[PDB]
Amino acid sequence: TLLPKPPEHHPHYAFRFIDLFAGIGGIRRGFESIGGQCVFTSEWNKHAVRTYKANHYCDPATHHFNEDIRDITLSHQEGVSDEAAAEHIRQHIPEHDVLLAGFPCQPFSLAACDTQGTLFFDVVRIIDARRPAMFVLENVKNLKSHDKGKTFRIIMQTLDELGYDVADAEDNGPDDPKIIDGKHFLPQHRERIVLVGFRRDLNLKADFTLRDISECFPAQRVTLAQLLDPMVEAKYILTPVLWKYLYRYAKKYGMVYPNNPQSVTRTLSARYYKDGAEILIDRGWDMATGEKDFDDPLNQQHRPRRLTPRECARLMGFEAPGEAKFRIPVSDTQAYRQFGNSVVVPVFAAVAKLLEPKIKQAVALRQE
Repeated sequence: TLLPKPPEHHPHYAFRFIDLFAGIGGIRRGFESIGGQCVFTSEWNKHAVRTYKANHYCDPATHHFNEDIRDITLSHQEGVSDEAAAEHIRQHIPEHDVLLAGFPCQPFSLAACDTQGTLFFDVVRIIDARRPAMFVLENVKNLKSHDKGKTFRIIMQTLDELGYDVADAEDNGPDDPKIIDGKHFLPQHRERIVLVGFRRDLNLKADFTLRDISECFPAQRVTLAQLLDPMVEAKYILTPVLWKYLYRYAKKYGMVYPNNPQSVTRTLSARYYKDGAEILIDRGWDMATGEKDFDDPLNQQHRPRRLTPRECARLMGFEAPGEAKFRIPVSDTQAYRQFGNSVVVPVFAAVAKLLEPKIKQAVALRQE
């Protein structure tokens, strides 16, 4: 069928990992690519879960799903001590070598109790309960400046107190290696912060730094044009009414010209579903004629278009140039939301590459 298929090295895997707030599998794809086995996944969005399952091999004998992480950590339940919560977590989440989480950005309004009331607390409770050798957390580019630096400070203190060393923890200047831009791999602007932790007692970090991420860049970055399909359906062209709205608005959208091989799109946002405004593909519009007379019949044959879901899946790294392997079982609007909420896959394939030898050390340590 169209059911996802196991990798070549199945049923023998190099390491085990879990996948928290997984969305549609972005971080997971990097780690699979070095032989990892996902043994647990957590994601609240049902449409996202649908896409995830159509695209990743999930054997119910060695893997399971959770929707609401609190049902496992019991963080919304009083009278449950830390140790009983920990024991309950271990019933649902198996031992793993690497923990992956894209938690969202929340203030610690209640300020390991400074973090209560946020998903980060659920993440930290799971880390305590299962002591993975390594973790990788993913978050907004401006984590350091959020809520006047309170949020980042608390996050870094809590990670340190768990007994983890975070990669490049002491470099928080304007050059922070923790901030990684997807634009070095794919033609889209997209900075995110990446927190890679190593359990201190394994003494694994050694000389690891994210500065080395540059060694993973492609010699030649694929251009935007190469990510585009030849014929696109008519529905992706903007309606007369929306184009004029957007165009007037900009006089008191981000256009991309694909014939310019250097062009880099704006971030594909969660907002993208609304109109496509941030990334419009030019189709021969003549700016002089539009300013001369906006409804000109020939010029009106050349309104810009939206990206298609297939083109979003390429721009995030879920799908190769010229290919159509990524199954999109949701409406266009649902696909735009999910792509605008993911991480850029090759960013995390690269982080996984820099980790692969460490993870091997870690597996070998515990196999003793």
